[PDB]
Amino acid sequence: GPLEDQEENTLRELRLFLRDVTKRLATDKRFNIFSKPVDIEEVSDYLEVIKEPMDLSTVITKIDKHNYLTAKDFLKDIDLICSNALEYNPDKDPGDKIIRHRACTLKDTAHAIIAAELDPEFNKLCEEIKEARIKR
Ligand SMILES: Cc1cncc(-c2cnc(N[C@@H]3CCNC[C@H]3OCC3CCS(=O)(=O)CC3)c3[nH]c(=O)c(C)cc23)c1
Repeated sequence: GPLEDQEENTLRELRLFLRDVTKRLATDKRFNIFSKPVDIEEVSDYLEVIKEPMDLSTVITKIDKHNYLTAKDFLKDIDLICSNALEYNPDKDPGDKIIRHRACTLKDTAHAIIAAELDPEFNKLCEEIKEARIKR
């Protein structure tokens, strides 16, 4: 009915918005290491250290599978990408500092894009849609 139709429109443009944001992050060359899942040959112990891996391609997949009801849930997976890089790469060799700084840069960039371009009242409507669906 009308309620369900208005709900789907809201989420449709949320997905269009998040899909545009995720594309702007993957094409940024600084974040290329986060745009695809890791190759285990490069990091054979990665799945023993990182219990919940995440990347930008997987984020796109979850956008299309309708897994995100809010922009905050989208940012939780961006934050997961960053905290995983901080957990797997310790503050030691010079290469470690590079990827750790790129991870925090990726996290700050994504939060700043959402904060500048997402209407707060559109966002609150998404938050209300999610809470209604979780408890119904
Ligand atoms: C081309 C490629 C494909 N798949 C995985 C790697 C890789 C390889 N090594 C890692 N950690 C090591 C652990 C020991 N200290 C050096 C770190 O690599 C630093 C290097 C900096 C330049 S980079 O292009 O960002 C790849 C990481 C990684 N640490 C990671 O958190 C990730 C996501 C990847 C990674 C590279």
